[PDB]
Order: sequence, then structure tokens, then C-alpha cells
Amino acid sequence: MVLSEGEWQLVLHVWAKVEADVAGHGQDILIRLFKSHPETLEKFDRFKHLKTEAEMKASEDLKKQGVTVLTALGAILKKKGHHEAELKPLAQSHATKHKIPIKYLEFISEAIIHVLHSRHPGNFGADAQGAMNKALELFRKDIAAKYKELGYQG
Ligand code: HEM
Repeated sequence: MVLSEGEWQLVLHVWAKVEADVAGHGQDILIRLFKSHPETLEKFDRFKHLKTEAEMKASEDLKKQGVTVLTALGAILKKKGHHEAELKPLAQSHATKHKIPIKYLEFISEAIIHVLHSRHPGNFGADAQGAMNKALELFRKDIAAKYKELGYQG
């Protein structure tokens, strides 16, 4: 799949708003993920003991992880589809070291869309959400293709 330039503009226009608060959006997204799909929190050894949302909000490790996730995703989106080199190391560690199924990448995609929609309604109407969903489906499809070359799931 290939996004048109107008779809990329819609994705990078709401992303520039996310980048005004990367740690705050990082937290929101990871907590939304962990609440919605609590099975995903077990993949995180450093903070799978967390029991409540208040403990998640106060964790400095969880916030730092959110910043890591969003900074890497932001570097991939800004490539506008030319992201082959950025995906390689990412696919390798999620498929071989952490073992994250594609399914979980779908779950965090859903968490991203949920939080942008709540925080940025004005910049995240139907067309901007359709373009963000297309940009995350492209990311997932490319990463699933790399998992397959690496010897993992699909
Ligand atoms: C937008 C999708 C995602 C991006 C861009 C992303 C990015 C990263 C990055 C940059 C790192 C640090 C370097 C590395 O280990 O490769 C990381 C580590 C990790 N990621 Fe992801 N990730 C994503 C989704 C997930 C999901 C959905 C899970 C699990 C449910 C997951 C679990 C982990 C784990 C366990 C680590 C290790 C954390 C620690 O250091 O102990 N990732 N991820």
C-alpha cells in the first residue's frame, strides 16, 4: 500500500501536535493499551507488576518507555513510507528478543488512535483518522513481512 501525499500530510499534521508533549502522549497510549489488553503488560518485565492505573501513571519507567516508543514511531512516519532501514532493527528485537505478535501491534495501533481522537478532536476528524489508520496498517504490514524473513510468526 501507498499513502498519497495528502494522507501523509494529515498524519504528520496531527503528529506535530503529539510532539508538543511526547512523554504525556506516551503514557496515555501505554496505559490505554495495558488497560484494554492486560495480557500485553506481561511482556514488559520491568513493569508488569504494576497493579493499577495510578501505579502506571506514577511509574517513571513506563513513561520513559512511552517516549522511546513514540520517538521511534515518529521517525518511521516522517519517512512517509521509505522506512526500510528504520524497520529492520525494530523488527529484529520485537520478533527475536521480546516476541511480540502482530496482534499486539494491532492493539497498540488501536490505543494510538483512541488517544489521538480524545486529545486532538479538531485535527483528528474522519479523514485524518483514516489516514493514520492507513499509515499504521502500512507499518504493520511491513513489519509482519520482516518477521517472516526473520523466522517469526505472522
Ligand atoms: C508502535 C509500535 C512499537 C514501537 C515503535 C516500539 C518501539 C520499541 C523501541 C524503540 C524499543 C527499544 C529498543 C528495542 O528493544 O528494540 C522497544 C522495546 C520494547 N518493546 Fe516495543 N515498540 C512497539 C510496540 C511494542 C508492543 C506492542 C509490545 C508489547 C505488548 C512491545 C514490547 C517491547 C518490549 C518488551 C521492549 C523491551 C522493553 C525494555 O527494555 O525492557 N513493543 N519497543
